[PDB]
Amino acid sequence: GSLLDGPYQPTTFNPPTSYWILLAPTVEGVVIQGTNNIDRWLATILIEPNVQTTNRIYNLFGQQVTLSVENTSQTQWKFIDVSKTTPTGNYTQHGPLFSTPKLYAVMKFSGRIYTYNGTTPNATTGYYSTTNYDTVNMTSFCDFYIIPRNQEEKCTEYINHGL
Ligand SMILES: CO[C@]1(C(=O)O)C[C@H](O)[C@@H](NC(=O)CO)[C@H]([C@H](O)[C@H](O)CO)O1
Ligand code: NA
Repeated sequence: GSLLDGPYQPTTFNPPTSYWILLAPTVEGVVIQGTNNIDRWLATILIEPNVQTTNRIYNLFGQQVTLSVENTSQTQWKFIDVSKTTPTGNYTQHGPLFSTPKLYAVMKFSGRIYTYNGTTPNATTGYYSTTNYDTVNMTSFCDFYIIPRNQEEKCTEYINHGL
């Protein structure tokens, strides 16, 4: 794919703005985490199908965090954005994406971190307003690709329909 740079291996990096980071995880757990080290700690976790409400432990920024999660779906995996605004506070859950292809994407743009949400094949975007957004450093725990924003409809197509 001429619009799909990669695959790249799990790494810690400061993504450039206006680029979608297309994530291709395999198992349940932490997909990606990122922070500005001031007032936003954001991660995305992945939940396999058929998970009744339960406490699960996730390794987030080097510590054990217990979260109450669920995936009702039988056919779709669930991405959940988790976010805290202070180093010592609680994570809250936002912008879930129920996904058949098992693909996710994040982007730093216009004061925000954008992710996908909703239900494939009709997924939309949401965002998290982030102080000094372009400073956000990210660790991907899975293989990933890069797509420019000017080709967002293509990133959206990948999110909805897979590679
Ligand atoms: C308070 O405003 C916002 C934000 O502009 O950040 C609005 C945004 O739509 C929302 N996104 C979503 O819920 C999902 O995409 C986001 C979020 O709830 C918080 O940032 C989490 O701390 O809050
Ligand atoms: Na999301």
